[PDB]
Amino acid sequence: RKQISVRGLAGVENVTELKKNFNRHLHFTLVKDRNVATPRDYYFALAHTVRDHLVGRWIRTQQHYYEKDPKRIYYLSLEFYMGRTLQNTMVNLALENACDEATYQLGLDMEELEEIEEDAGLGNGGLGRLAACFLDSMATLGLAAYGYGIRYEFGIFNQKICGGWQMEEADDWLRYGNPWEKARPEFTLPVHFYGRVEHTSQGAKWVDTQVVLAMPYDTPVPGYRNNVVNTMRLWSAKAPNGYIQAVLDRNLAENISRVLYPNDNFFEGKELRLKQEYFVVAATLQDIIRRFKSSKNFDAFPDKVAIQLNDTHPSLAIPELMRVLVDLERLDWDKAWEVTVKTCAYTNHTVLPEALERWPVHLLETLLPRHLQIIYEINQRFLNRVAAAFPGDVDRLRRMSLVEEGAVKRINMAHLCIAGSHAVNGVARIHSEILKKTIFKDFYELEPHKFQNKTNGITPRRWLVLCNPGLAEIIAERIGEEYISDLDQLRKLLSYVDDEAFIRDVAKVKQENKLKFAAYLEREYKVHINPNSLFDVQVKRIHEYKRQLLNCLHVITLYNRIKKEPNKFVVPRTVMIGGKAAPGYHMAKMIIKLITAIGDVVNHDPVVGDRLRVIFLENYRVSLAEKVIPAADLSEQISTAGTEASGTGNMKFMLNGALTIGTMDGANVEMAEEAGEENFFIFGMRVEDVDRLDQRGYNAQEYYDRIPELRQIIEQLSSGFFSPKQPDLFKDIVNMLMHHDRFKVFADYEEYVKCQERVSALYKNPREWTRMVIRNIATSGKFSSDRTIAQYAREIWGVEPSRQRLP
Amino acid sequence: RKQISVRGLAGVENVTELKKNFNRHLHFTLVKDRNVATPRDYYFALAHTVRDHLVGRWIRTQQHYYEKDPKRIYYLSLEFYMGRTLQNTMVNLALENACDEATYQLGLDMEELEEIEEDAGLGNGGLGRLAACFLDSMATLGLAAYGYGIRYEFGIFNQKICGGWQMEEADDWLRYGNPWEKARPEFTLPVHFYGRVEHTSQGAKWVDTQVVLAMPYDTPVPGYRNNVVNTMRLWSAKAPNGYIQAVLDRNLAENISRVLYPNDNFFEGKELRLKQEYFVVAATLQDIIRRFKSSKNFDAFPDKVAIQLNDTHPSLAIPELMRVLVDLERLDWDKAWEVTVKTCAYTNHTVLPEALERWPVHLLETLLPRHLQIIYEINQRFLNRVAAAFPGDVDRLRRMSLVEEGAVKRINMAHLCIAGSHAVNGVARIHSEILKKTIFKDFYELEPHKFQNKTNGITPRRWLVLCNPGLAEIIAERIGEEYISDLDQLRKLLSYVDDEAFIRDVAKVKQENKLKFAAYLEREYKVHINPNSLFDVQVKRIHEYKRQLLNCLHVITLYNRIKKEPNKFVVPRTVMIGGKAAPGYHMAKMIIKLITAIGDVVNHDPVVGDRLRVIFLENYRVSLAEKVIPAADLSEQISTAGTEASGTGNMKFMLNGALTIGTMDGANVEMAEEAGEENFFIFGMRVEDVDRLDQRGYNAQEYYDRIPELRQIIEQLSSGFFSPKQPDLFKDIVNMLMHHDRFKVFADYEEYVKCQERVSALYKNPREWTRMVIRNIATSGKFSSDRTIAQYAREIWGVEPSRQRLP
Ligand SMILES: O=C(Cn1cc(-c2ccccc2)nn1)N[C@@H]1O[C@H](CO)[C@@H](O)[C@H](O)[C@H]1O
Ligand SMILES: O=C(Cn1cc(-c2ccccc2)nn1)N[C@@H]1O[C@H](CO)[C@@H](O)[C@H](O)[C@H]1O
Repeated sequence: RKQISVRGLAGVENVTELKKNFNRHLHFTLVKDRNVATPRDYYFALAHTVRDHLVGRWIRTQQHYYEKDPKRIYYLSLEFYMGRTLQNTMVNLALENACDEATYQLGLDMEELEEIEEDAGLGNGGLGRLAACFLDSMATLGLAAYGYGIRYEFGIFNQKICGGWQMEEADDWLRYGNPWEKARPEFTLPVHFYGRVEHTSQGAKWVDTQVVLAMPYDTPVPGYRNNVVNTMRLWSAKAPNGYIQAVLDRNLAENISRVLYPNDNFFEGKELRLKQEYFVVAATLQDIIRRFKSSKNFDAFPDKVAIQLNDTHPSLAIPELMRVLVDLERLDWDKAWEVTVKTCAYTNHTVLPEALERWPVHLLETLLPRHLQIIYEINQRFLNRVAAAFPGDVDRLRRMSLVEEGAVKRINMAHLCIAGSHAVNGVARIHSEILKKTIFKDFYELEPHKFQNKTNGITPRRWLVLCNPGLAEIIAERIGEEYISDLDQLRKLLSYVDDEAFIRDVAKVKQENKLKFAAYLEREYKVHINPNSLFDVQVKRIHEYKRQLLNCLHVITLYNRIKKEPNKFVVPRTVMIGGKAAPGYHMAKMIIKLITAIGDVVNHDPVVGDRLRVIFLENYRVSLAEKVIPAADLSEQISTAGTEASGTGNMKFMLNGALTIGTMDGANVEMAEEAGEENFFIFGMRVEDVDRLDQRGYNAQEYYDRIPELRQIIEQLSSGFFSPKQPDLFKDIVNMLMHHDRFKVFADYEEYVKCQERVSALYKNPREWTRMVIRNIATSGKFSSDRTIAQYAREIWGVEPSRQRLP
Repeated sequence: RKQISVRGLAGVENVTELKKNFNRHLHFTLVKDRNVATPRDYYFALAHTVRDHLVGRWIRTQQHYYEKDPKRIYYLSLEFYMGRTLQNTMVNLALENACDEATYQLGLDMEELEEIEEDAGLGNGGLGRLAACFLDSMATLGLAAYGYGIRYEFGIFNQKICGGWQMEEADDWLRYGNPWEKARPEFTLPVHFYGRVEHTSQGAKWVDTQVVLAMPYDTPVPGYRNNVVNTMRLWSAKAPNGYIQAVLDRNLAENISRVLYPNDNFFEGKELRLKQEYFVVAATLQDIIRRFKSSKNFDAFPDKVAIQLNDTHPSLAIPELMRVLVDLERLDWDKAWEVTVKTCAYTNHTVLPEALERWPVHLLETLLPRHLQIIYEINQRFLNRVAAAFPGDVDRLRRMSLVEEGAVKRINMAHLCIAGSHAVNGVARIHSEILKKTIFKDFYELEPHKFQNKTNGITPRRWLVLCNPGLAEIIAERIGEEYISDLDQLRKLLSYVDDEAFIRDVAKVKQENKLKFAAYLEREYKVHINPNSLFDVQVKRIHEYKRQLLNCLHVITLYNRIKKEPNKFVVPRTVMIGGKAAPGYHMAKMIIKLITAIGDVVNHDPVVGDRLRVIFLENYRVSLAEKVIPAADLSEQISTAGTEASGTGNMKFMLNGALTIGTMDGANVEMAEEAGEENFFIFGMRVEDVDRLDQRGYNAQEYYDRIPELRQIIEQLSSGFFSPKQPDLFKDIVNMLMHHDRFKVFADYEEYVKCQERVSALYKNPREWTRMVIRNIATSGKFSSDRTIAQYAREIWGVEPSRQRLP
């Protein structure tokens, strides 16, 4: 526990100080003594104590940026999936062992206290989590970086499983307060909505607007042991400065920051979402302009400011910057545009067309009339450039236009982003290539230099040192601690593929993690899992494209094969699937019910017993990912080739000693390249094969007709085998698979099942399983978000990263 | 400044500690250094520093009550008009001079910092302020007392005067946080609404309810230098534990604690108000029951619990207690009722019938069906007692019933309170007598021993030591400091009526206070007032019964007399009127406009100049009362005899060296009794004269016809003299005065004007003015809230007060 060297030193005076300040906070902050104090009181006492250690560095870091005046990086995102903060802060400040000892001496278990903290679940999945990893890496690389978002009162809903169905409950994460954030009501700024434009003698004027105030809350972002503490600034909506009804109606403006939209696909043009997006953009850009003016005329703006757009969600930053520069700063259009493009860069996070933001022009006209005017002018000038570059190419003009012309006229926000950014990047090599080749081919041909790749990454602090200290320790024992912020050093572990001690230790750590996770499920849910089974894990948001359904088909295959040949040995498995479904995505909710329904049959068949178990992991979130990923043996990354832009869960599993079964999709391709394909369980159609199927038409019936085992499963689903009380329950799933499957589940069924057999074959050989694991861990280095951020810095932002310590 | 001995000692180590902790909070709490720190940052740094000094005593006091197990006093109120907390805390902890020196050494003006704090304006006027004074006195008298109310997000509206009219703005008092309160989310309790009653085998069951959570926030209440720190617990509404709409709809439940109802007359049966009232009652009584059970079977409940009902607002405590005891604790009705009556006592705060709470039975049935059932049963049994005591007296039964029988059937909450309380008190001798004589005569005849008087009081901490340290000091110089919590010792000052030094000092202090207030108005409003004028002040909520209009008639009289005889010397006056009008009270809003309109003419007449000024004091509130009252020469207390139940502003003025012009109404009668009528400017109808006018009918025309000077004023108002741009502006005021005046303004006009002449006559003689002032200050002792609370304790609660210090 405390013997772990990567967790730092428990200095005698440090431990003494920590205990004293713990007791001080219990007394003065929590207003309790030890007679009435609860575990929650103790968590908060520790949280305040740890937070105090950030303050000096936080003040000094921000003063340093004022003095040194580096180029500032502004990372704009509607989501920051931060998770818990206590352990991360202790890790980054080298205080973990000291706090562990301090709390131990006070008679407390720090790990029990850690479990009290709510996730800051201010994101849906990978995109939100990427922002969080990025904040961490930017601080570790000494960048003058600022995360800007919205402080949702309610993050992603807490998922309850009831009768085998998902139920949503409000994520009241601020119930007991947030000890990390600092409210800054003094720095509140006005955001404007609705109104109209007056074009006068001075120029355009946005008048008769309704005001919503944006109150910032600043959260410290510690770099890894470099004394850097950057800031995440999140804006909270506040009403501006019968009688009773009027006071109650303040809620309407304040609803802007009430809740995170829980849909992570199928764009719905909700006005409240558009208000949220402008809210972040308007308040953030005021901060940016203010800081620019208080630094040392707008010619130098792009030299001192970078705005990174996390998806198209903050794309309004482009017309907002133009609005400020033209209408308020009185710059000519051309200069303002030069500045805007050099300031802004855009990161694209998916190719699925239903995820794209296309706002009706009527909505923009009503809510943001000046922005619509500016967008139209941007479009006219941009299309003039297209017309000059490709004379007579009229369809190209139609395809490239920011304006989409259908029954409802809409603004394509991706097109706006490309036009208004000096850099556009995809999030894995395959994804960035498809952007240039198909999705934004017209844009690539116009401005090829704009288009970049920045393969995603994950922070090895949260995703190794925090969640898997046992693995972090056995690595450090061989190669020292430098890898923690220089993950490419993991390649040194290839020297240990034949090392008996290391092979033993890798396997020991995995078993320890599996025991711990089993203990978690027993403690929290009274669910018993076989610790001597292969932990087969698919955790990620529930999506047709991610193909949890393909996993389901395999699980039933395993079950049916057992029933056909009960005497035949099979490698025992615990198949775990978890993830949230978007509230209004019928198929996703049906998929969750199918997983639980499969479990209802499999988990109670006496012929099967502990040889096969199927469990749905409830409420998958960052804190749960930190528990389950280090316990995983097999990582399910089985999206239809061409659909997962990158993935990041894939990287977490690789770093944590799981082997991967996956398609050649997103960053899976680069992961297999790094490790060697011989060390990955790659199966299924490549993008080229998917396209060939699309060319001739996907007929699911053909696979049904040719595969007896698939036929059996579909008939079980149709006849009510997995829902005897409601035989037609899964008719919609069957219908979709048979007739309306965009993601070709049946087409990868045979290769998936065969590939899974090879997984089982290798697991039967513990030594060779572990050796292949070593080959994976050792080559996961590329997938550090430090590498990713270093690339953003050098290739887009024009800043040089530095691991150099502050005093 | 620091020379003032009543403000305590600036101990060298204390000053050193304070500076250190000030700097510590600036760094760790506010996360600022001195380079960017604002005056607000400095206020909060001081606030946290001072608050830290309360913590030990707060914990020890509450532990002491657990150990000693005294009878607990629960003061239930929908209003706690607390004002600011910083200075009060310093005064009660003897830290004022020490903090003053500490901040001075840091280069700060503590008084400038004090002005940063928002009033906790969680009350409308006298009733809310009485609760606040009561909390202070109960802590000073060492009572195990708990204030229980609602934590309104918005207190009484901030008043703006625009174009001479009142405008309401939301009182966002929590904008920058509240450094005094401690949120206690761990002690959150469920409150139930709506639903229905199931009468089963166990008994009645309240089922199918909607839940609203009540989250307590505890605020320290320091006694005067006795190491006692009691608690004010205020409940905050929290929602219980499409998708987006559902999350937004959490606002509806949370609206219960959103805003204080700003009407202090004309009862409006708003459901939201009824929810607020039950909210406080239900959550509070759960706390009471819990503490009772954790102390040492319900036979001892009234020995360990007192519930004081501040008006009928928390009257639901009566049926709620019965509900808990009968439905949940399974006591028989009779025993539960014995317990309830012995536990509960009711304080009545007015005789004006439109102020009485009469809830429609339909509303109670829908919102609180079990409570309505219980009320009906209470009524049946109570009326059985009436019928047994007064056989055949059928009208008495009708008059006494809790049920009122009109077109809409209603529950009379005052009747419920009397029936369910062992004590009922009025708030001044005249008021308590009229309760027994007329208003509740039937109830007095049934249970004469129930009926009591508890003449109101004010705390001499807030209302002398804090607001008028200069006066507190010259008093202490002669009689020591004991008077501060033993105000009857002010009688010793009668020995100084001929003392040249004291006469000089009293007058000097008043002049200093007048200069300070003049400096306040100049600084904050650029309004210049003549410092060598008599400060004639009427501050209180705007009401017809309080007769700001009578003041207006006199002001115009003064103006008209000047214009008739410009050469004739008159004592220069600054007539100040301030107070808020209820948003939907047309006449009150018209009255404010009349005051400003009179000012518009008077203040700009070159013939008048500085001889007469009329100003409307904007946003009258506790903090402003602390500024203006010590500067006042003349206190206007001119309610129609029989209408003001007590008044408390009257007492504040008396304590602070103003002479009183007033009717024989409320506590004015006792104030004049204490000082001698020769030392008060008493005028107008007595209650008996008002009744005689009522008997024959009030004809305002008769006064108009007989008084040329009144006639002139009414014609000025009617013809548009005070509104030339809108001649008919004051037609409604004229119409009411002439034809619909419930409060007989004209009937007291002549005596008021003549009495005012005598005020001016005395002011011309500085020595005799000051000698009469001494006679007032010296006899204000009875009107300490310590005296009032000592009476509540001994005569109602059955507890003995104690000025004894804690370790
Ligand atoms: O989440 C997204 C894109 N997205 C789409 C939406 C969305 C939100 C509302 C409606 C419709 C779509 N929110 N986020 N992309 C994911 O980004 C990760 C980080 O780059 C990648 O690793 C994943 O492959 C990708 O699916
Ligand atoms: O404020 C009240 C009574 N009251 C009535 C209401 C009310 C609230 C809503 C609608 C109608 C009436 N709120 N409070 N009474 C005042 O109590 C003071 C303290 O006892 C006395 O000094 C005043 O004389 C009395 O007017």
